[PDB]
Amino acid sequence: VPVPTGGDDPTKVAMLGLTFDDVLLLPAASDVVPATADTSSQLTKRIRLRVPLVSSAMDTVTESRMAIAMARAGGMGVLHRNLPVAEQAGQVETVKRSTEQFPLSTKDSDGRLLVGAAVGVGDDAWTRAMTLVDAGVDVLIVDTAHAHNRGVLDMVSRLKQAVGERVDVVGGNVATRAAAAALVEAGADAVKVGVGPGSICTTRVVAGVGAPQITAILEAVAACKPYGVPVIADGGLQYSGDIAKALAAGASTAMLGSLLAGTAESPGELIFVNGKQFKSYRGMGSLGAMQLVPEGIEGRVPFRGPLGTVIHQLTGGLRAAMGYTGSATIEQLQQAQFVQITAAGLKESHPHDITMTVEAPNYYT
Amino acid sequence: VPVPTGGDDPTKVAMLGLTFDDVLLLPAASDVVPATADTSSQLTKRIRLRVPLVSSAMDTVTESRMAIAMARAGGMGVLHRNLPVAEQAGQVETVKRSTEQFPLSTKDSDGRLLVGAAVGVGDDAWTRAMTLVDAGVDVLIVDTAHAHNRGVLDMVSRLKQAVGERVDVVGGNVATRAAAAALVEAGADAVKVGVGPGSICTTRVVAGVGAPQITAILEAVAACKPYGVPVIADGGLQYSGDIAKALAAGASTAMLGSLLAGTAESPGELIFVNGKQFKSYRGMGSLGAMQLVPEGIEGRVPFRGPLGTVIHQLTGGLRAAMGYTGSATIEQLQQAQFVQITAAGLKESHPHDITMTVEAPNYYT
Amino acid sequence: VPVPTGGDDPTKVAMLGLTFDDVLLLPAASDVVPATADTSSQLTKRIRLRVPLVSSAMDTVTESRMAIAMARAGGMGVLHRNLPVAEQAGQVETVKRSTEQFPLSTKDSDGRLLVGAAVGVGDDAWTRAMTLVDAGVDVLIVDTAHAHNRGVLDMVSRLKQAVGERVDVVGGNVATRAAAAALVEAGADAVKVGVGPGSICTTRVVAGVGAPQITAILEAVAACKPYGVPVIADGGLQYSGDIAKALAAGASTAMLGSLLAGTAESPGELIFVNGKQFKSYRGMGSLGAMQLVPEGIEGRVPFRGPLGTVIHQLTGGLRAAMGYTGSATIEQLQQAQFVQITAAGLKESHPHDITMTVEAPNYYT
Amino acid sequence: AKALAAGASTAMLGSLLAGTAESPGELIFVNGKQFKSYRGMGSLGAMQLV
Ligand SMILES: O=c1[nH]cnc2c1ncn2[C@@H]1O[C@H](COP(=O)(O)O)[C@@H](O)[C@H]1O
Ligand SMILES: O=c1[nH]cnc2c1ncn2[C@@H]1O[C@H](COP(=O)(O)O)[C@@H](O)[C@H]1O
Ligand SMILES: O=c1[nH]cnc2c1ncn2[C@@H]1O[C@H](COP(=O)(O)O)[C@@H](O)[C@H]1O
Ligand SMILES: O=c1[nH]cnc2c1ncn2[C@@H]1O[C@H](COP(=O)(O)O)[C@@H](O)[C@H]1O
Ligand SMILES: [K+]
Ligand SMILES: [K+]
Repeated sequence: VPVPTGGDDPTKVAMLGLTFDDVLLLPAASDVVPATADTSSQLTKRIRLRVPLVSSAMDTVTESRMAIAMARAGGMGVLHRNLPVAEQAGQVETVKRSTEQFPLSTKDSDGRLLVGAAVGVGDDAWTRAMTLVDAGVDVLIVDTAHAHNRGVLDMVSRLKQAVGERVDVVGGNVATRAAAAALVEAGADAVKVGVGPGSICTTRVVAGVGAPQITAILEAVAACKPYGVPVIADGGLQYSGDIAKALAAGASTAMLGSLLAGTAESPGELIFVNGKQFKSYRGMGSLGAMQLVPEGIEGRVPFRGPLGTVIHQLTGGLRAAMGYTGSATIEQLQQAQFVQITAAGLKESHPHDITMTVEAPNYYT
Repeated sequence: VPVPTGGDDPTKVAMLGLTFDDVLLLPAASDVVPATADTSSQLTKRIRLRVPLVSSAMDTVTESRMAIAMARAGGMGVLHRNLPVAEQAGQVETVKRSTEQFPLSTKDSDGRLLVGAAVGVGDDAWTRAMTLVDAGVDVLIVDTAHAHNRGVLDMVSRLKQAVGERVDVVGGNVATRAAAAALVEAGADAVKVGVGPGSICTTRVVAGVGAPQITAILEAVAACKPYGVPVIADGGLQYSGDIAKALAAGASTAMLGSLLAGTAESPGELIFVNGKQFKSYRGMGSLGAMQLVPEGIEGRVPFRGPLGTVIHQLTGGLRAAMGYTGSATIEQLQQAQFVQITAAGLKESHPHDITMTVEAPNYYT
Repeated sequence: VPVPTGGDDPTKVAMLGLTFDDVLLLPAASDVVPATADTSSQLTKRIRLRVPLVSSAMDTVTESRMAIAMARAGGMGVLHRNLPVAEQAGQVETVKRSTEQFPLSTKDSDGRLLVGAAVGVGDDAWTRAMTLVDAGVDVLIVDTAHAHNRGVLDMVSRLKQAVGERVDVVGGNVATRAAAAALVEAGADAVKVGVGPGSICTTRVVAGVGAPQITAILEAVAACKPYGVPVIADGGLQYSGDIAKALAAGASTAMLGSLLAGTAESPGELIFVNGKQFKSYRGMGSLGAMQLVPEGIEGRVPFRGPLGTVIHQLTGGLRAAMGYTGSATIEQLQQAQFVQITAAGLKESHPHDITMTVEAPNYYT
Repeated sequence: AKALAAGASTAMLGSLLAGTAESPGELIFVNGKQFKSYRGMGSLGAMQLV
């Protein structure tokens, strides 16, 4: 009679959550060469990228240099809002103002690099949004930790009613089906997914609130796909296989954090420790970033070098996944099968019982 | 109505995958003494080996010396293809040219040692295949990472059409029932199973594509057994118990990698570090081997000595398993029962809370 | 249509196995003080012990001194058979020949201590059994690794017909319901359960054959309880909680290995290393003991002191469990219920986030 | 050369010749390198007592 996990209510424990490490992609009938796979994906309803990657709107990840590098690499960049409005407008103008070196670069009709800007909620946020629209940004990301709030939905509706025909609107982070449906009703052009899985996040420990990324993406897609609203998986990605898994679950774009923190094109200066090169990386809710219960931490990540090499490694991993699953395009990769694995399967997936003597470019010891 | 793991599609997560560490063999009513067990099994539809083990077609594992030693021990070796065609034909001839020391040695109708050769897919691959068939090879392995490709199936069909009655053709690695069925339709005499579980493989991390080995073997056997096509489990084997589990899942032969890399007959030079002996071991998709998005790593494995001792230890483990399950032959072992175990059972299986003071021959720290 | 774990046969993976670390005992309505709990249980159909613990028939655990100490403490000992027949008969006589100090001591009708002896399978085993019976042993354990063999059943039946009215017969190790039923029908007076879980056993690694101990005990009890044949859980016990769980699963007696190997009454010289004390402990299938594929290891265990202290600690833990479950007797403990835990619950069970400064007498680091 | 210059007519060699192939003793292997045993006539082993 009672639920096997306790109590009398079968809906107290709603579901079982899968993360990236819980699943693998099943090989299928393939006629696709990895080098001929088209990796174009809809970032929003009206924007298409050549490489479905986006830089995180974090103070140690994305600024004008990183935004330019990402737009040239074929993706896009979202500028962080941990700075005054005038400076952010200057960054937007700098990005918009900047031949054959980058065939995959993302540009508008006026031939200038695309860029995105992150805004909060409030009348101050309204002023910032209007200033950034005047500065000519292409997409505004309403950035909130919990986007199922009434205020966030009202802000999204206001922005769409005001500057809808000019810029695109991307909703704050969600983790359920109802939240995604509410964001789509409000009129958001894209839905960003993830609450907890950030590499520097401590929401699941401090507050005990979170959701595994694969299940959250599946639910959000089940809510957004009938209306054609793209999904951006945000946070939790460590390898290119994770990107492939996120895209195969239904997410149209992936937003990268610590994978782009150690690049040269990122803000922040180099740090030397025992002859090794590291760079700082902190969450936007960290104790320093707030300058109060922090919801993030501070740390250092190894230096990685030029952004082009990292983006090419990630794209190569995605192309290999597409070749394995027989996916000509991302839209076909979004219908690939999944297989769940156990902890033993997890340690079988990684290299095992071998003393790695030299690092691979796409896999770090 | 919604799937407990998210979404509305019940087939999005196809199945739960079991690896070697997830299962154990159930003891059964036995009348078999381990010393009198018959370990012979079919490699292809026409070749039967006295010991159901095959060396991997890797440049650090199998060459003429290892192939000759494996053929003498009762198994077989497969020469790799990371070298020019003329040299590979020379290795084939060297093996074929080379009485009571090895009663279990595998020989053809002329009394010459059996040996196999690995080829790719393409026109140069076809030239290599014709050269090797002229050189006198016994089995040709169409060795590809993803064998459900239309080109690989066409290559297998061409090889069977041309030289089908002289040599046998073994298909590339598959991981699903559909791929094994496609290979069987294409005319393959044996199906090789496994995508990901290699000790040096990084496909499941770089691309996020893979499948646990026990489930893959079960599915491929379900596809192949009604048509009498043998199955060769490739990758992931670390102990003799793993070999017994693979053969119990339905596989007719096991292909060994890192277990044969530390032997004397394997190519490579001995390495001394801090009083200990190792040998290099690299995957055929590693950056060192491809000369880029590599799909392998490089490392070192401890030195284990002569091949015959290792083969005897593995065969003793297999005979112990056959005696435990009451299996007179491998075909009777292929119907043994499995019990699924958890991580706590996983640590209980290995020795626990004991300070091992001397290494056993078949269990290494 | 297909099985979720692979293939078309739902009985290929027969069941899910639970070990000691996967379950906990559920508290129930209790009117039992831990001091008034009756810990007596049946060893065989005609022999009742005051303490349901038995020493292992190993050459590093039980000899005359250990057998005498165990019989004095309220349990029993089983003399190993890795020595000539005359020496074993001498050990039996030494135990028999050997007052308020030990009021719980187990004695036969004549007032002499009880002892058990281990015999193999064969004609030499028959001669050894006859010599031991002449020497006056009370219980013969047909000690085999796999007791579902036809020879083991024949030996048990022959011994039961020969000296069944003078001694009791205990069957070798089983792990399935069918094996226990076969042993019971063969006429065994007690059934010993366990294949793999020994702390020095490598069968699950070498042969890949085994069964988790809780599930094996449950199956064997389901086979044996209707006929009133007791069950002895052998191997895998590390704490008094494990003893309580084993008895609650249906086992009537527990056989202890490494928990008694480091005591003062165990054979062997005390070994000093780094200012601390250890004693040798090796499996009967280890290469050192066999003097050929080994299925055991050698090692050292920390010195623990007199046997009486260890037995008192174990009995205190068992009495605490009996008080928690409200079990006046062991037969009432054999009906307590279990709760299945996960890995997180497993690490919650042990002490966590605390630096232990002094070792508790019953909980060891 | 220095010893002969000081006035010595002949030099007697010890460890300079111990490792040669013509010296008695079994060749020993350590870390893949080759070494040979050398001990003094007053060593504890050679005596077989300060
Ligand atoms: O301080 C923080 N707390 C919680 N989430 C954060 C914080 N800073 C950034 N995030 C989010 O977590 C993601 C981390 O990305 P990752 O490093 O790729 O996992 C970012 O892209 C943001 O969406
Ligand atoms: O670089 C590589 N990537 C992926 N698979 C590989 C690579 N090199 C070899 N393999 C396969 O993986 C297997 C590994 O076997 P193992 O060393 O026994 O785990 C080999 O026998 C090959 O079939
Ligand atoms: O070499 C061996 N291999 C396998 N089982 C063994 C061996 N020696 C003893 N055993 C059994 O395994 C048990 C181990 O007890 P434990 O150390 O308390 O787990 C012994 O009591 C025997 O029943
Ligand atoms: O045990 C010993 N103690 C002291 N001198 C020794 C001993 N054995 C040999 N010698 C002398 O020391 C010399 C060592 O030569 P060297 O190896 O060139 O230094 C020998 O040639 C002997 O003359
Ligand atoms: K792997
Ligand atoms: K064990």
